Amino acid sequence: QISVRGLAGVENVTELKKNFNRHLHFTLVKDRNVATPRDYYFALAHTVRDHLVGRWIRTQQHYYEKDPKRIYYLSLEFYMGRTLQNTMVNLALENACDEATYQLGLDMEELEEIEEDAGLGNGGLGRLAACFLDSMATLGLAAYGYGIRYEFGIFNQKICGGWQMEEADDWLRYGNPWEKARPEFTLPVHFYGRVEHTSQGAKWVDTQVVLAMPYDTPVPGYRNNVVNTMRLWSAKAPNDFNLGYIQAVLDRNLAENISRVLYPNDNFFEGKELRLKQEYFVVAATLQDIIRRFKSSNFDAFPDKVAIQLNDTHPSLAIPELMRVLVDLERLDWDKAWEVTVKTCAYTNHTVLPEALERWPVHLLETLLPRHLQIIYEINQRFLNRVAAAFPGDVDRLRRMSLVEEGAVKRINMAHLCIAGSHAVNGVARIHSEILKKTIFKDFYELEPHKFQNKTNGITPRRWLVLCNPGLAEIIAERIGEEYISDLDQLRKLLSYVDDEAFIRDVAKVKQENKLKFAAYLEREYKVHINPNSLFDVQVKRIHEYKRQLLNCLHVITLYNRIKKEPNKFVVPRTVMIGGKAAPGYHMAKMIIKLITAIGDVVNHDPVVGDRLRVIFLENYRVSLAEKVIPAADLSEQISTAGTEASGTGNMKFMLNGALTIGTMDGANVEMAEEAGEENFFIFGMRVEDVDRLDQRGYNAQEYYDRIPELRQIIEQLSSGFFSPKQPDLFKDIVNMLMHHDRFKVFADYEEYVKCQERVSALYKNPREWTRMVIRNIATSGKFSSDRTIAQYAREIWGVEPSRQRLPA
Amino acid sequence: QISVRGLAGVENVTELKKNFNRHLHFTLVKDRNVATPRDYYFALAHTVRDHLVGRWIRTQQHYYEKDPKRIYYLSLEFYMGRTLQNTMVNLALENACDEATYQLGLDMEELEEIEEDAGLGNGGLGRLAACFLDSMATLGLAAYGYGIRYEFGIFNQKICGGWQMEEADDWLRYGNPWEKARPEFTLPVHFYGRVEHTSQGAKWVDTQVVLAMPYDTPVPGYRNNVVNTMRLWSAKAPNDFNLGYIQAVLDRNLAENISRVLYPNDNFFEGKELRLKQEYFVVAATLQDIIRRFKSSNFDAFPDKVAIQLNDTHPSLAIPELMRVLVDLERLDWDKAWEVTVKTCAYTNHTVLPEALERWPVHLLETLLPRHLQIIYEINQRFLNRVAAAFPGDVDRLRRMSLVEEGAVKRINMAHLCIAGSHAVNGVARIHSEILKKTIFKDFYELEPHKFQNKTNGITPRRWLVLCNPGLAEIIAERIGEEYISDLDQLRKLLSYVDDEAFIRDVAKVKQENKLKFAAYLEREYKVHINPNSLFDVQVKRIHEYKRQLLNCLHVITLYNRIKKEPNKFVVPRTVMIGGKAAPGYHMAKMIIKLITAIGDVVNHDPVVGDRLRVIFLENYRVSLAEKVIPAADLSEQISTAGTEASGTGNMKFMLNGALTIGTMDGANVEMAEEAGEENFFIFGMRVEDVDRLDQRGYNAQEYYDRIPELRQIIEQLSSGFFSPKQPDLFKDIVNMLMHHDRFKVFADYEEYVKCQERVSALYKNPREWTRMVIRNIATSGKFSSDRTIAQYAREIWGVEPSRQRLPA
Ligand SMILES: OC[C@H]1O[C@@H](c2csc(-c3ccc4ccccc4c3)n2)[C@H](O)[C@@H](O)[C@@H]1O
Ligand SMILES: OC[C@H]1O[C@@H](c2csc(-c3ccc4ccccc4c3)n2)[C@H](O)[C@@H](O)[C@@H]1O
Ligand SMILES: *Cc1c(COP(=O)(O)O)cnc(C)c1O
Ligand SMILES: *Cc1c(COP(=O)(O)O)cnc(C)c1O
Repeated sequence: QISVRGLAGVENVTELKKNFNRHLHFTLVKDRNVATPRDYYFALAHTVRDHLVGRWIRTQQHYYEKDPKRIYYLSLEFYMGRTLQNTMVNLALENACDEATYQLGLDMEELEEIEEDAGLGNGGLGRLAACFLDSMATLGLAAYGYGIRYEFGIFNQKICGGWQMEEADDWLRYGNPWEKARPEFTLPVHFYGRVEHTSQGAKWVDTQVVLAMPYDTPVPGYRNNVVNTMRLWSAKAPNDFNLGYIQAVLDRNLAENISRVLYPNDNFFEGKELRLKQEYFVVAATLQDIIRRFKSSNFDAFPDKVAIQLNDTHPSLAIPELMRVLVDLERLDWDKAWEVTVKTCAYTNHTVLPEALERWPVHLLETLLPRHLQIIYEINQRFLNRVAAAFPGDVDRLRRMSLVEEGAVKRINMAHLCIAGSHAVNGVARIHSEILKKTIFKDFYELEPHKFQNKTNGITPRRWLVLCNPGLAEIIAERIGEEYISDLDQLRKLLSYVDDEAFIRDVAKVKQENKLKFAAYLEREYKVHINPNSLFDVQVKRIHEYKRQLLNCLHVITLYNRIKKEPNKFVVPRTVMIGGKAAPGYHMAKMIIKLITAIGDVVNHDPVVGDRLRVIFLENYRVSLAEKVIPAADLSEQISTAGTEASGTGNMKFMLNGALTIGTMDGANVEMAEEAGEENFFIFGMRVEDVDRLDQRGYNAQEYYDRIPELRQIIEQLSSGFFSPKQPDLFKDIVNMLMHHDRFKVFADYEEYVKCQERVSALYKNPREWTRMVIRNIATSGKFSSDRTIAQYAREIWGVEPSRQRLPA
Repeated sequence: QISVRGLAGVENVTELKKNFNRHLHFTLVKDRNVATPRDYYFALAHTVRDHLVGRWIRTQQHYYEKDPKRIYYLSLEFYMGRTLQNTMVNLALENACDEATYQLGLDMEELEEIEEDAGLGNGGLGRLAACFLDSMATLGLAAYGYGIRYEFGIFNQKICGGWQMEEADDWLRYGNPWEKARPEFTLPVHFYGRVEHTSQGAKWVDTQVVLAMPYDTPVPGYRNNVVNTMRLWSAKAPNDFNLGYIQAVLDRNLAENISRVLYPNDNFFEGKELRLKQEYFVVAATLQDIIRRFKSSNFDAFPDKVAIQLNDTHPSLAIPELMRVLVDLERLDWDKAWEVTVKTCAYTNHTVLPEALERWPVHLLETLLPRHLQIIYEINQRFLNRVAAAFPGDVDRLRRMSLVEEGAVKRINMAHLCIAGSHAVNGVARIHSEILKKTIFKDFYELEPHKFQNKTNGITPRRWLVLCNPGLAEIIAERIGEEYISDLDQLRKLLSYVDDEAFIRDVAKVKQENKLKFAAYLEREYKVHINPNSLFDVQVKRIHEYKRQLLNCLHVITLYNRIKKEPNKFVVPRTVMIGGKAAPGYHMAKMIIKLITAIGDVVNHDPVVGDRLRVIFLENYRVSLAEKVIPAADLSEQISTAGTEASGTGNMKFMLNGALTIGTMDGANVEMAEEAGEENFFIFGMRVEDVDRLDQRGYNAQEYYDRIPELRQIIEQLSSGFFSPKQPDLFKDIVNMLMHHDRFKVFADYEEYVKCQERVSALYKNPREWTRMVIRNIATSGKFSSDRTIAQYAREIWGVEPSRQRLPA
């Protein structure tokens, strides 16, 4: 059908159809008269997986023969989403499979919707891991993703009476055809026990053993015939475990609970034992695997052969575990072991929010990991000895830089451990990396300036353009060819088409097509009726006070009050769509969802409003819903308080897919505005410097309430029960926080946000100038490819050269 | 190689080799340089499974078109063992697969040893279910086995310091290639709740829901192209289950515990809630499946279309569940529902031991299954109304026949429920069926004589001759052809070869070959050295007081004491092998294992004994060890106290495989001796009548101790610590039971057992007369085919005609 989906040759189609019917019979044990659409999906998944296998085996063999330096990406989260379409895209099989399924009287798009998301992540950090695996395979790096195979991923969100309800994400119920169990590479992980000091050094004894069973998932590069591995560990009890009889067998579940469920907190630390167990489990099993592979090629060459990247502090125990193995088991002396650890490990920091920083109570580590605590104390002593020698007399610096925090309960600062034990520390956007050097890690920067880098985040243009927006990919490919899909900088060639009438028409047509398709999706799957000629105002991301969905709520109520004030005046019609999950224990995030649905209940049923303003809560926001709504979006809301969003990656997905951005100078918004030009971006609100000035004199929200009549009216409506008639006080906690305890200064940005939103409506009234500004955004989105990000990690941290050369098929 | 293993045609071998390499690459994602023997086993298993699929789909389609009467075999136990060799035997693929694997430089026998036993049973009852599925497929019955997919089967037995240790049987660790998950046929099962009485009848409300997910395993018939289904249910929590958040997800394990583990008690009732849950779970899910299939063809025709066979009382709740569905959900009146239930259900009783009878406390049923208890009370009232009308004034009969037992705690007699609710009640050997009518069910027999039948147990000659003893199968097939494998009565043709020198030579040669192979197996796998020219004296079966492994221990010690008394006299050398598992909580059974190993420790290290007497405890006795040891056996020990072994099936396996039997007139021993002639059987000990006479005057063990010097010496040796030097009192519980609390009268049979064992040694000294007696046993074993048993169930209980006609391939 469309060129970027590849060829449908007669031989390929015949062969796919034959293998589809072979899997339906032999694999699924079904004839055509009893097959459900789910059987058809599985037959196709098995058929496409077959094309991966040769390339996967040859790629792993190629890395054994060439023995390049190996990259180990350690994350507690991989937000993969669906695998079927992505595999077809990267193997150029999409048109052939479309043709093959069509000739069997099946619709491939209907079969694609049956696949469960692998929702093994919360949001940005988990999805960044997924984008990275894709870029590492596309750039031909010998890279392995290592994580946990959670039985239950991020919970399914149901809205019930406008409230979030959580259901278990039973994503493995029907089987996962993409994974291969490797029970033969099962490894022991130890917990509890105690330390004996012998003549021959320290001994970790009387431990409980949990087994780590690996599951391998193929990660195909973009048409380069490279297939890398994501290895996820599953917890299994040993068979002597507890071994009255019946209860001992049932108690095996205590050990297997380690890999049962993903902690659903985004940017919030919860010091739970089960979470520390998950962290050690993935680190212990992964480091044994790394060392085993290294010995099958003296530890001086280890850092020439191994890079370990830490996705935040979640796998920070990699540093003490590497020391423990090298000192206790391999009998290297401390200093040599430490040289090897630092040259091997690099640390990516993802937030400055202090509630997100991992600070593990010492009593937890003492009980669960007594040897690691000893090694952490030793690391701290030697580290503070270097601080004292560099800053003699600066006793306050010693307290601030300690890995050990004094107070009510002694805690380990896992970020301090990562900086001490890593040769490189990076933030995830330039403003974030500058804030790390100026504020939270200023002391560490003064000691070791050379360690601190920036690696601005990115997204894979395979999932986030070719896969989710084939219509846009195609009209681009018509003018500048297909090379941009693995070289996104080539999108700059589109700036020479900004005054081309045909290209303007095509860009606007694809947007309209995407909006019609998404409006229909809403009607079928959720019986809701939206005007597809309205501006699609989209804020999708986890529900958090710092992301200021509440600021968006204040704008929506302002538009409502303006319409009711002057019902017969023209306003640009908008559909305001807000979606995202709240962490189950985050009361305020749960109240914000309820406010969004309560506003919708008033706004969507007011006959005076008409189809001029619709407010929709998008339920169960996840990777597969992002692929549908982002190509449909006109306006991207990136409205975090300046200094709180380390980078963001949603911002980039929308820029790539033909939405204009309204945003603060926060995270990667700053670099996006710089790439496109400030004149092609709806920037508003306090900069970082303005927020600091407000903090010095003190944030008084009352001042804004007293001076802005439009704002006072909204707050009185919230308080009085305008939006909750049956429960007049329902939103008293929201009003109370906004007036007295707002860390994120929602009122301070209100006036400038509303005024900037008027400029958006004004430009939307002029379709041609809207579309020309969109072209200027798409054309400058190239920097925000994860291929650029990963090439920067490869050259400046890992010391390996990316390659775009094909392996032989 | 040998004819009964089928043809190895060039095309077949080429095709198997091609599909083996296809599965190794595509299914296992392995090249030949990294493949382990386990990968090779899996490649072959997938290759053979491929040949099942066409026949499985066609057979299920044939039953849909022809709509025959359906047989539902309900059991809590299916003791399947390994599937690979059995599948090859029944598809005639064994020689082709032997050839195919040989040409790839692999040994198929080495690959077969990598398969885990499906140990989803305890012993005889579980293995009888497995033999039956094989016969039902071979006789072309539209039959379904329904059970529980236990995550953990019967525990692996380790011997540590001569003591039994249990380990979890993690049989699914590496995957089960034989099963197909059918998550689309998932069904809800209800527990707890309460009963509302409406105007429109009773309503079971406020229940907890567990899901039953079925796994289908193919059951191939013998070369008839029929493949029946074994459907096993797995427990899954619903996704709203408990749905703070983390703990709700972890608590899903409470519901999934239902299918976690097989209760490891053989002939012992334990009234545990989890066990009652397993019983209801398999019954509820199975009856919904049966009714669904029936509606996809008015309940008058239900018994013309459905037979439900109950494997003991374990699924007795099928009777109240069928009533509950028919009355509460389908709105039939009581009397019609009851007519349908009785005509559908038949009950097989397997024991007379009172500790084996299921008597569920009312408080358990009241809480877990309140509606079933109401229906059971109603059944009891109507049943006792029929008893009172037939036996007016006999108030004692009313108390004895009640489904409800009065006492400390009220209990439901599940056997009484099964007799009341079933059109047929059978025992499992003629003597057992006579004992049911004379003693434990005498009152039920007088009310409904027509219900009571015999169906003498049998074994499948596929697993138990062709598969485990190919050498014997072949020398038989040389003289009388292959037809006997599905018509075992044809073995009578062997009586005309009892004086043929060549056949005598071949029978003795196969036995010798089997003994050499098993002696080597002992050396490799367990570093033990046995004389293969000794008599192989084998007692293998679960460890139980009624099976009198202790009587065998007394004989072994008697031989030891006789050798030590007269060291320089000739005795027929014996290897005494005893094997079996004790239930983990059965103290006495655990002490007996320890006595066996303690005797071995004295006997096997006495230089005066030499290789004249060896005592071996065979560790981890299970179906795959039975396939090795039974063909190696000379003497089969079937030495249960008369009246305790309902049938036995080990007895039959040994008769078929060329061992002579030493046994009591118990269970099927009686019919085996009748088939072969008493002169070709080593019968000893009390008959049932003699045991009754001993009970009337009272069993005084002291009398035997006082009158038999050889016995007194053994008891003094046990007491004094001859067999436990470090712990002189180790066996005081054994001596104490034998002297004062022996329910099974071990001393009463001692003299006759030892004398009969001398007759065995005497006949073994004459190889030609030993082998002629063996031929008389093999030649008369035809009755003990499960094909005969299942044809008798089919004609006299289920009302269907068996068929030996092939489906088209
Ligand atoms: O770099 C990828 C994205 O990371 C997000 C980010 C920062 S901390 C965090 C996170 C995610 C999951 C967590 C689970 C347990 C404890 C702490 C956690 C912190 N996620 C940041 O908030 C985004 O700005 C950024 O784009
Ligand atoms: O008919 C098959 C065989 O059944 C055996 C037999 C009788 S009761 C029983 C059994 C097995 C497992 C059980 C689990 C829980 C509660 C009671 C149970 C009873 N097994 C009998 O003991 C054997 O004689 C007979 O050959
Ligand atoms: C990209 C993505 C995110 C991250 O979005 P931000 O706006 O950067 O917070 C979260 N969830 C999903 C499903 C995503 O695809
Ligand atoms: C046949 C069999 C049994 C039953 O043997 P009995 O001697 O009748 O108790 C028990 N276990 C296994 C493994 C069997 O194969």
